[PDB]
Amino acid sequence: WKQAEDIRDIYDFRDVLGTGAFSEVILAEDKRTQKLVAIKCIAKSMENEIAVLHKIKHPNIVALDDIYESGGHLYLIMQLVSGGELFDRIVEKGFYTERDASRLIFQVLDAVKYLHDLGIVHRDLKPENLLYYSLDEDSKIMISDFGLSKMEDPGSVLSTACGTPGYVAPEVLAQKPYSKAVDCWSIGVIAYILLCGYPPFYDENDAKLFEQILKAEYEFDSPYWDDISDSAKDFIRHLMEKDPEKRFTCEQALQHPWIAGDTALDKNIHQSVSEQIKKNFA
Repeated sequence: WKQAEDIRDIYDFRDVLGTGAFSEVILAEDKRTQKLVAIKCIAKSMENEIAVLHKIKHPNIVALDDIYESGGHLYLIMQLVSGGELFDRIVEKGFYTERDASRLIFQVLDAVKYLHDLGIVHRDLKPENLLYYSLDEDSKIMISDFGLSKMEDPGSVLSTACGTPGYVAPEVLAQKPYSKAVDCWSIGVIAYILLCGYPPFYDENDAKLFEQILKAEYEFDSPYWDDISDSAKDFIRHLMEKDPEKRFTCEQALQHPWIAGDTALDKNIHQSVSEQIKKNFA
């Protein structure tokens, strides 16, 4: 729990890697070592969440290198993960399959399972928070940010609702409290997008959009889902279940054939998935 009188004396900042509610991840360089880092800045129990995060050690989760305090400000220095955004790198691929998506999901699931074993809920499981570790083709994906406890706060909840409503669970939208299920939902949503390239929830009208999410009203639309195995759909349905109790846990999703068996198809779906990714996430 390092102390700093001025955070600008340790790090020079560039720009936002991904804002949150009470939090802003900015890229920074360590003034006296020149190391590029991701800095989760927060200003206002939660320091226990952050403590535990500092002890988080997993290949698929960004290492929280250390934490800086500046009187009224905490700066979570995360390992900078510069392989690219999940969807960006899916687009860049040539050969993209369910197996790739399954291997991507397995990594997020295993990472989220880890967080859940340690009783930490992500809360902010979104593709912008899922980055490749390296620019390499085979690279592991990293959960690169965290939703801190003060995301459960109703102000943050509605901010989450107003941001990209598609990645947030039905319960969270219902102003019902966060749970480990919330993450699994988001893995389901990520899974869904990994296999078609578009949000499962996509109405032009906000009200209808929330209605879709709250009621988990999504479909595996043709043509996009035609070459996607029923196994993959089954997997998503059990993650993308409106009832958080009915929703699969990380373990249950990790034990699912599309993740643990050989049911993820080897059919190249890149052309369609990237075609849809570009059409949604520019």
